Amino acid sequence: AAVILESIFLKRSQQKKKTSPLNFKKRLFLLTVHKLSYYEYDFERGRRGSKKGSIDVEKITCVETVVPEKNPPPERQIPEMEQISIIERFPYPFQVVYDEGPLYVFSPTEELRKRWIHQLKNVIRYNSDLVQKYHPAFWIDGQYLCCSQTAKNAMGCQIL
Ligand SMILES: *[C@H]1C(=O)Nc2ccc(Br)cc21
Ligand SMILES: [Mg+2]
Ligand SMILES: [Zn+2]
Repeated sequence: AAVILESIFLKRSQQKKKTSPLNFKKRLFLLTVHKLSYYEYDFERGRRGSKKGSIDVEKITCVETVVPEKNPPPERQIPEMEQISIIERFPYPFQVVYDEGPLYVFSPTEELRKRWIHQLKNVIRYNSDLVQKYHPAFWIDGQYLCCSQTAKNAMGCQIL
């Protein structure tokens, strides 16, 4: 359908097991009123490559910022040459909460994260399962850092 937003983000992959070590992938994200989709970006030709996956907008319960990592690697650190840094540095995380727990996405800028959150909140406005609570920190190594709850589906420890 009609593309609301199109961006290059760093995403934290869903793992085989919660113990398994984290993997981050650079992908192009597409937002429509029906889907949040992601692709392997074709840099050379300047196009979206292969679709890797999608989340139905109706399945989204929450969209918020996430408290940043205590000590991120350079790829997720605050930058400097604008065209370059907007595709190399991804310091601003946000979460897309759905059926299969939270999806963690890293924006190159604060402004782009704000645009994505603003638009994602609007496309989810008429959803049923919209939660009023959320986890401000990341689920990492079998637990959320903000409340120590050990279930990805656990109810939010903070009111939004
Ligand atoms: C990233 C991943 O590992 N799995 C998944 C599913 C849907 C989206 Br939009 C993104 C990701
Ligand atoms: Mg560089
Ligand atoms: Zn929490």
